[PDB]
Amino acid sequence: GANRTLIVTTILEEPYVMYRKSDKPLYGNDRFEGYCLDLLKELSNILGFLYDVKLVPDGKYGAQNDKGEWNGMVKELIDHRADLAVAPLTITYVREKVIDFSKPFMTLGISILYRKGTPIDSADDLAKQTKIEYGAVRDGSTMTFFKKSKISTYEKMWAFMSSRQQSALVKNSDEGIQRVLTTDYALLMESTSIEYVTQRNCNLTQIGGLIDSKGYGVGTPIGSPYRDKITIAILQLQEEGKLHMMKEKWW
Amino acid sequence: ANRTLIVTTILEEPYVMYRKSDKPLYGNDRFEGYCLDLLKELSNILGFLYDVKLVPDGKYGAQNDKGEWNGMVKELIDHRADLAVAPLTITYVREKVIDFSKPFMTLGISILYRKGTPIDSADDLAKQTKIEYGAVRDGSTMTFFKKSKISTYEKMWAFMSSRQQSALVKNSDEGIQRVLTTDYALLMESTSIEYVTQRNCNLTQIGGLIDSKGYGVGTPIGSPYRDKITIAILQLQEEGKLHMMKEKWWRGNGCP
Ligand SMILES: N[C@@H](CCC(=O)O)C(=O)O
Ligand SMILES: N[C@@H](CCC(=O)O)C(=O)O
Repeated sequence: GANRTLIVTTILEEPYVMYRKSDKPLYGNDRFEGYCLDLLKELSNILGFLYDVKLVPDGKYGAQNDKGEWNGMVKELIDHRADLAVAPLTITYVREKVIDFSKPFMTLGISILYRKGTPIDSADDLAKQTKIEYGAVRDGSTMTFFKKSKISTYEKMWAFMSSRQQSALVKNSDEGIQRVLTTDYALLMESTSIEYVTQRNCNLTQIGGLIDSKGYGVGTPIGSPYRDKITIAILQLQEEGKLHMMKEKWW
Repeated sequence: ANRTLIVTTILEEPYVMYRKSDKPLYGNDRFEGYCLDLLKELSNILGFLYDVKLVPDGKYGAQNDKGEWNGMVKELIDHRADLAVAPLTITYVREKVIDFSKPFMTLGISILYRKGTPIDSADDLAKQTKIEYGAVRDGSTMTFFKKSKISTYEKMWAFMSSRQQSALVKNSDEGIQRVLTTDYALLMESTSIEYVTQRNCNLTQIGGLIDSKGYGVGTPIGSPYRDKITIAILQLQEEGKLHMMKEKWWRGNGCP
């Protein structure tokens, strides 16, 4: 019979996945544009699948509690409510306990999103002072990096972000960018995103360099044939310069 | 007193370069660049003096048919240097034989070529004939192509290695000159491409990155400075000092 349509879990994040503006209503995948949708169209054609894009209901990437229970897109994959997660989702060893990733299609690191023309030049500068609040998206890999760090400065930063985490952690990056613009708040954010945001907001900058180095990959349930298949299709797109043309379009 | 460490390195802009002077210079004062600043910062943290020695064959390091290494990799294996502080790519094949610190910079292989052509990818170079292409002989880019099992890259390796490897170049400066003066594209690491295209505005990076790797400080297996260098790199990172060094040596006016 015809191929079962894949369910693709994703999350709203500029410029990876965004709502298309329209006079008329938009249904299905047509609700959506961005780097990840173009990626998905390419993967969809090289491998030949139809797909349904579903936004993760809780709107989170995925972190685990102390009982080993996950949420976000990670959970959607574990529980087979999705075949693939195609989003700016960080490949990490922790998540590899429970899901698979394709090889990476983009590389990145954690850095700071803050405002231009300040004394603040680094992580040490942020941790040491008081007036500027800082944190990360709740239940994403940046928050998890700090929560697990044994590095003395980052441990202090997690204590602060964790010492009332209701003021410091943000539900999403967009919520995150507002505090930046509005309050004295510095947002711990992935460099790919920081790049995009500052080309589009001229009061905003990256601060310091990368504090780590990671990749985004396509997520699958553990053992899925689509993992190796998507690794192969991503290599093809690298060969074709097609991922590069994708990045130039959206950034 | 503490033995002065021997540091193997290689000329490569802007990591390690001869400082300009009207007199000839000696010892460490000969050199400047990102890697010399990194070394100043490492030596303070760990408490050593160092002696900078350019790798005698001017190669980074690759293994021949007989399993024999050359380059800075060989200097380390043979214990002719304590440390390699250079833009030295951390690879699985080198990790079989020397150790590395955590990376201090990340990069990926890409393509340096002239601005204004239709070439936009490795596929486009690999399919055609008119434009010659290759990499620095006995460096990790050459090795990546040499060992690739990916069809496009195997073809590219067959080509750049044909006619007695005439498409390869001895060093990056020779490759950049080759790009500038003939119809030639250089397979080069992105950090280096970024430096070069700001200073040669008729050149550009083609396609994106075709792999993802790091530079790290190389030491012999077992070295009792390896983990201490990693701890220092970590400190430099949190303090923002790596980023400040990168700005010092890369940043300037974008192309008109
Ligand atoms: N890419 C991150 C989301 C954003 C962040 O945590 O900074 C993840 O997969 O969790
Ligand atoms: N960084 C490379 C040299 C440059 C190149 O191979 O493109 C190495 O460690 O061999």
